[PDB]
Amino acid sequence: RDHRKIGKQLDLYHMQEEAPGMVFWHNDGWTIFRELEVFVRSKLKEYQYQEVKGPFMMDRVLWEKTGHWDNYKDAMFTTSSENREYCIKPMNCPGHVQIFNQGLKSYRDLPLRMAEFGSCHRNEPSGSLHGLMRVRGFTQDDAHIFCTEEQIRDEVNGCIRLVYDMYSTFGFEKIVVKLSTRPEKRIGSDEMWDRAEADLAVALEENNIPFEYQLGEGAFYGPKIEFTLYDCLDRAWQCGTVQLDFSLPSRLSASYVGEDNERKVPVMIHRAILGSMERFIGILTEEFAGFFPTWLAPVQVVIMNITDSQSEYVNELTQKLSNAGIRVKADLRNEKIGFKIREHTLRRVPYMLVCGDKEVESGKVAVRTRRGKDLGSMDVNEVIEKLQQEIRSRSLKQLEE
Amino acid sequence: RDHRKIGKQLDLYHMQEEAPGMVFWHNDGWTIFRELEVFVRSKLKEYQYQEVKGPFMMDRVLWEKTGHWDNYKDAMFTTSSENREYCIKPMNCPGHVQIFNQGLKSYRDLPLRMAEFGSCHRNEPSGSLHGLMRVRGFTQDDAHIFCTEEQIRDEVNGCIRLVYDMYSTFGFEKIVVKLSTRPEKRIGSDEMWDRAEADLAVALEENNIPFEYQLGEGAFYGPKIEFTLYDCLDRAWQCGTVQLDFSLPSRLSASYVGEDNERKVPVMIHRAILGSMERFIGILTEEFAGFFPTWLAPVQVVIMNITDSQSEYVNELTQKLSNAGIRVKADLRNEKIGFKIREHTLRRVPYMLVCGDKEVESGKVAVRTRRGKDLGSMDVNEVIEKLQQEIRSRSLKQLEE
RNA sequence: GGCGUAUGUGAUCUUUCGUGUGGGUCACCACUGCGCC
RNA sequence: GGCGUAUGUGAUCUUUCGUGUGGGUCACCACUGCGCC
Ligand SMILES: C[C@@H](O)[C@H](N)C(=O)NS(=O)(=O)OC[C@H]1O[C@@H](n2cnc3c(N)ncnc32)[C@H](O)[C@@H]1O
Ligand SMILES: C[C@@H](O)[C@H](N)C(=O)NS(=O)(=O)OC[C@H]1O[C@@H](n2cnc3c(N)ncnc32)[C@H](O)[C@@H]1O
Ligand SMILES: [Zn+2]
Ligand SMILES: [Zn+2]
Repeated sequence: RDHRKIGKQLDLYHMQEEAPGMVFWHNDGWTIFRELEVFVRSKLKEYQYQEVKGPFMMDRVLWEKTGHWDNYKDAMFTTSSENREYCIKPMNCPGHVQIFNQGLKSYRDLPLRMAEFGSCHRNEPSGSLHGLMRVRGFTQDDAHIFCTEEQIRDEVNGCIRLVYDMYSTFGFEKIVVKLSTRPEKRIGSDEMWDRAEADLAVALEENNIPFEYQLGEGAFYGPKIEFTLYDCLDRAWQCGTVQLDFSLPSRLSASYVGEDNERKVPVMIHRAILGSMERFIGILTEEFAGFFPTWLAPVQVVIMNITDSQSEYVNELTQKLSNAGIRVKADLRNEKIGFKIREHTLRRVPYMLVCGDKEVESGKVAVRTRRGKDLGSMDVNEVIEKLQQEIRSRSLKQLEE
Repeated sequence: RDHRKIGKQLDLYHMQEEAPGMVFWHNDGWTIFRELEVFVRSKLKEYQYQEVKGPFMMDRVLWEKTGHWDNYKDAMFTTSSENREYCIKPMNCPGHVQIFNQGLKSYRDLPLRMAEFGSCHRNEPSGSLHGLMRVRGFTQDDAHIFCTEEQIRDEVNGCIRLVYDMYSTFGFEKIVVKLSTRPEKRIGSDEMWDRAEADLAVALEENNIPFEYQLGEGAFYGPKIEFTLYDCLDRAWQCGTVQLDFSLPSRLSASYVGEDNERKVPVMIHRAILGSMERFIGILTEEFAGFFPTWLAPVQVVIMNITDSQSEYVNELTQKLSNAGIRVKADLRNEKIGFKIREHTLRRVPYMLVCGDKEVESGKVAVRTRRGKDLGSMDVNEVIEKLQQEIRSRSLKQLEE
């Protein structure tokens, strides 16, 4: 179904009018959000990315330089103190550059992979807003790569590979590529865009990724490979993206030293795998439709007693499981077990554990997937070791399926 | 020494003028920042707190209601779209209340512990700024507790206890308490503040915490227990804090159902243990003075070869250790081992591993604390198991000290 | 936007009941769905 | 704010050297410290 509903459904979040296009991440939604971060971190570790964090706003003067002010100022939010006037960051590109500029960087510091779960803000037109897909305030999972241009290849490829290798974890079928070309208001010489565009295209076809030119689209600062995923109504949504920047690195004057002990402006690659935390979450919801894989489930397990007897043996287990590091909860409520199983199933809990008198003098637990498949009572540790296995591997399929 | 120095020193971060009072968290500082979160999360799990996340800004109209607009508007930042005009959040109190208002809450939903690593912004006077201690843009580790007033006690105590039990991890000696009373521009009836103040005080003395009234201080919305830690120049700095709110919950009209099936406005307790991520970090730096405990160390280990030979056996180990989940790095650079040991020691790496020909045909590693104590070569797994031990327990003392 | 409902939400009496909501009373519309203006 | 330096940063030749910086050349002031205006 529609994420917006499943969201209200599973208490993943909510939104209010006094905060248009601003998400009020509820506890459970958060968990998903958060759990995604840990995932990203994980994938990035291999490729050795640096995780930074930039200012929530900088001086308007800065953006004037980058170009944002002259071709984006309409989507930019702004405040100011007695001091100057600042823009709330739309992207984290400028920021990263600043951090890059501290000190003298040699070619040997390249390629420089700097990532950040950067919180952005954009004055998206009232009309264009939509659930977690198109919001005024989101969180990119981007990074920017500083590198020589011989590095551009391997560098871009690594990105691509990362997008697929990562999306694959969610088992996405529809992944269509687009290659947006020099937009109306760009900032580099055609000569630059020529190379930039070529480079990207070459990359695609060099990995045999089929695509179409998004002609007239793309960063005001460079060509842009777009990875689009689709939703409930098979509507296209841009999620991942790899952009080749030739201006900015110079505009904010960054540079490194070659062996020729010479000043060289680095090349800068923009890129976000999931794209935007809220948007990508929206898609996951859309896909699985409330059936987030065990690892990504707000609540992973539910242990319930049949009568007010085994209620202690339930607290017992919910405990052992909580230490096991499993998002578990106990439904000891005074209700018919049938009810419990109901509520939680439309709640989507990957696993439900029934504890009746029978199981108490067994140390066993009546296991049952949300899908309904009664997995039959089984050893405690057993369920744990197995759940952990399923979570640890962020596997999509549950036990016995 | 002064954090501001140690910071520039260990590349923990930097600041620029176009972004006054806004931190540019560099990779290694971030690590510390981040590692603190994981710590907070941890301590909060026990007490079962919900981790949400609110809007980076809401409608001015909202704050007019809470009171912020009429007695804080000066420290508040503001932007706006065609739509309305918003204030950048100073606190996350309002937000949390919004999230609390979704649905009908019964008394049984209480006490409601809602936490968030809420990113705040305040127009602190140019003059009052100072390193990480007093910034325009920081990250509170607060939460807000919704509860009946019989719960106020146990609730506040739980906070107190949390502050100590947590601070104790860092071995803080100077922890002085203050109890700020109804400020100039408050928002509740004296009658309310009377109770509010009393309550807090009772709490303190009930736990035998010595203190002094900060008369005239305290939230425009309630009394305020202050936990002050001291820095390099033994200057007082407010870190932890527990505030008893009696207005806001009603101002934003929140309520729960008693058994009397009746509408009751909840009592709300504000509270931040570390206080502010940046500030507390500042203090840690000041204290340890660049000697962050193993668990908190931007880099925990460094493995270096003596000659270009054992260089592979180094990549070897740095690997095994990286999988061990230890922030480790290899200094294979073409330099005298003595140099390496130097640089990294003033860099503060908790541990340095020398790998010479001798150790290559031993599988052993020449271990040596940053303090200098040569721990003598020892088994690899051995060092690992031991380091993990030290990290897992966030112990302050290193191996053999 | 307003009003009213309920297989909605909450309180509550009864029920103690083995796997998609047991029975009743009261409250409210904040969530969900349905009506009316 | 500007200028100049180096036990500062970078490049580089030499050095391969066992635990707080080996020797030289060049570059620059972005980091750190020191000077001058
Ligand atoms: C990739 C970054 O380094 C680059 N600076 C950048 O900002 N790229 S972007 O502007 O093309 O956006 C990256 C991704 O953010 C997400 N995103 C962009 N705008 C929004 C929005 N309004 N709401 C939600 N997600 C968004 C999309 O997944 C998009 O692919
Ligand atoms: C505790 C919260 O629920 C409450 N809303 C609140 O805002 N408390 S506060 O305003 O007293 O600040 C809490 C803590 O934030 C930190 N803090 C406040 N202002 C700043 C600042 N300008 N820079 C750095 N840290 C700050 C301090 O550690 C302070 O104790
Ligand atoms: Zn970018
Ligand atoms: Zn608060």
